[PDB]
Amino acid sequence: ASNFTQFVLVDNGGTGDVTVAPSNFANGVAEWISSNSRSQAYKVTCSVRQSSAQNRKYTIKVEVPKVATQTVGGVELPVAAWRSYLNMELTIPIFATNSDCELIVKAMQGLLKDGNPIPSAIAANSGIY
Amino acid sequence: ASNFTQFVLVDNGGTGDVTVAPSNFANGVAEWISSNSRSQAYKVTCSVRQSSAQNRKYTIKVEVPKVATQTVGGVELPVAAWRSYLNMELTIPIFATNSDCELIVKAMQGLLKDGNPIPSAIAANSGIY
Amino acid sequence: ASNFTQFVLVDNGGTGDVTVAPSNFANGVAEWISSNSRSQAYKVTCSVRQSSAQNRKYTIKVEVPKVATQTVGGVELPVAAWRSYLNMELTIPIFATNSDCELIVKAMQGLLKDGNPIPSAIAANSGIY
Amino acid sequence: ASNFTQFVLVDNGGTGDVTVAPSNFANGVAEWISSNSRSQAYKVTCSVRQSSAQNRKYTIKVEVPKVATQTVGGVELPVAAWRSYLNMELTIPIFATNSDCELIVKAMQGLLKDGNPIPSAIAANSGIY
Amino acid sequence: ASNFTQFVLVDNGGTGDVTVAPSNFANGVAEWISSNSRSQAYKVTCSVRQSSAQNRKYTIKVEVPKVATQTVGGVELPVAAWRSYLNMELTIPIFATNSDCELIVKAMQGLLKDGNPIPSAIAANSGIY
Amino acid sequence: ASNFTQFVLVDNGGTGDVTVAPSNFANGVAEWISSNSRSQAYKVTCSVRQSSAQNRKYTIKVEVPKVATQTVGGVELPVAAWRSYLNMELTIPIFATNSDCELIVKAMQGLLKDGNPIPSAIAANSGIY
RNA sequence: AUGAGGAUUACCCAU
RNA sequence: AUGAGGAUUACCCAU
RNA sequence: AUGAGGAUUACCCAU
RNA sequence: AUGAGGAUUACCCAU
Repeated sequence: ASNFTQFVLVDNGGTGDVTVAPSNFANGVAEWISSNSRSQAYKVTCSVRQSSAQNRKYTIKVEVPKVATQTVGGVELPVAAWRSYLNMELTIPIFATNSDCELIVKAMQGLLKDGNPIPSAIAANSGIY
Repeated sequence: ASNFTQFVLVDNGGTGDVTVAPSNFANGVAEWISSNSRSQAYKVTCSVRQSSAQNRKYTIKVEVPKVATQTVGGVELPVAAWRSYLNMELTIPIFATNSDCELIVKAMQGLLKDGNPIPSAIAANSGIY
Repeated sequence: ASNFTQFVLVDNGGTGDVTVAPSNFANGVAEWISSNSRSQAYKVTCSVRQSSAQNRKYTIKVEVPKVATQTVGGVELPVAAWRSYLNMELTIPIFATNSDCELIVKAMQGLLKDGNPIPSAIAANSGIY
Repeated sequence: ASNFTQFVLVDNGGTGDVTVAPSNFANGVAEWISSNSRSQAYKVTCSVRQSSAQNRKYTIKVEVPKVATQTVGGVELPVAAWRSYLNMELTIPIFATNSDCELIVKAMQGLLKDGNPIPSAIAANSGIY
Repeated sequence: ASNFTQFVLVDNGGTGDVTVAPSNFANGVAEWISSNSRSQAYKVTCSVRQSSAQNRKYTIKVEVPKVATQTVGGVELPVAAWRSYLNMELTIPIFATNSDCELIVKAMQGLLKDGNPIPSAIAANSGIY
Repeated sequence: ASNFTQFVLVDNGGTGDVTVAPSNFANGVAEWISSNSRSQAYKVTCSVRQSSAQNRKYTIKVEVPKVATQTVGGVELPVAAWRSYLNMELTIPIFATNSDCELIVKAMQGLLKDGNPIPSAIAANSGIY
């Protein structure tokens, strides 16, 4: 066992899938990056700290790039037109059992399931109404 | 007893379970992540330290993704809308024996057991009433 | 009722029990140690005193060795990695009768009884949840 | 009963065993030393105090010497090339029953058992990985 | 998945091989050390970091000891008569793809291959001629 | 007899192999450069010198270019989009015999062997984890 | 009271 | 440039 | 002489 | 510690 393994970030049904792999663990921050130049890579980081005497806090971040080729000084460089950033913070009391935590995971999964309000809004450049 | 191993975080009874596996150990801070992009993964980190002369403190952090209307592998912004954060901090006096600690763990499991108030509130998007 | 005597600290049901026996009485501070080097022994000390005009206070300290991967009689450094420390301080008002005190002892036994939260937490390297 | 008795600190299977014996109890500090010149002896000390109103703290220390013969001013003296020090502090709430304490002892014993992670690392001049 | 593992630093067939094992990863600096006396051990450290806006930089260090015994006052200690210090810094622009990096590694391996100028000059206390 | 000769820096089988050839040896600094445009060439320099009374020190440098064509005003020139810079210093006491040096070289070759931590971390835009 | 602070005449140190 | 000048990280020194 | 200091006409910087 | 605060070298900002 070791949960620090590679995984499929973007699932495009076996073709053009974006898989992310472990790349660094310096300073207690777990990092995963897609197989690209550091300038065009997808990035995922995770860290856990004992925020309070009775809380533990997970800090998760994802970076989705819009890859492009830019000409600088007459030369072509692999670059990122822009990046989308996801920053999530999860605070869990120390009294939460494993089953209480499994509940939290399922909630986050249900939150983003296809067809549900939120992902439907995001995917359509809309708000909730 | 090497305890840094893979384990079931969200138990949906064999089918659709969420397994979290070791992914980083930088700075004695153990990390576990699910097989997802880091922006949509379930993340768990844990570390222990002597907070003061009389106490030891465990800091546990968990991150859970919102799943409803989630687009697997997609770029979902703002991050704060798609993630839940749990920060647990457990303070244990240096006088606590293994038995004392086992009792402390039971208190945590009981706090989160199915049907008890706290988890029933969280799950129903409610408070106490 | 001379109570300074040998007694079973860790009960593993007759076989593999850890007995602790009187080893020092300097300064009215009773001490008990297991039959080990002092760096790997189970140690227990107890003393009572009038903390203030209205209270009496018992100070109980226990030391427990980390046993997993322990080398009997070997030199294990750093000390702080191989030992657990328990500091108990019990304050009892001078008005407490023997009955009141018996009740206080039951509260302590109940707090640590098998299956209750606190010991269940400690034993599972967890907090409350 | 009196737990202040001699015991085998280093077990080398009946031959070359390092047994330690009671040597002092001044100032509430129980001391044991191996049968050597005070300059080359193994030393073990234990003391218990009521650290807080509700905690008891055991302070245990072991000293493992590397014996050598040094020539000073043209004369040979029994000496110690260097010493390894183990300092452990154990804090136990006053609410811990005897069985809760037996749990603590077993934990420390399991922690150092041959073959387990920690003693395996120490014995090999390595870290955990 | 982890690359912070044990590995062979010096390959002498399969007998006399020098192996370094992880020992510590504090402050983003990974450290490996060979077994036995830390005083006579081989050391290797590695760290990575964003030096500037477009460059990541690796700092790798190796220490080769000259194993010897020091005798002073008739007291002998295992020591290193002296040490050889290899210190290298590698800068890589964030535009480097994995292919580009693989090339950079082959350049380093080729630079030190048996028979080539640099490695054979060093192996003979010589310079270029 | 001479070691200031041509050699293979990058080994790609036998086709696409990068070869550097001597170019200049002024001021005790030996320099090798690959053929074609100096602008897109691989560079290697090496020098040795008595740093202190007991230490000799080698300073080796390698430059890996990213071959590209720059177009400005419709005028294209062969250039390097950027360069990777390897800079290493090796210190060796004057007490090192040829055997000691050979060991130091094997340590360097082992440090970069395929499959080992450092070389595989670099080859993947990653760090240690 | 806390330190994955240092040492070794049950001792210094920081907060 | 010279020294039957001195030393030893291809270096000081006198004229 | 040291830097997990920065770069890239064997070069700058801090101590 | 809190922000339906801002960004993107695990970083600034207000309270």
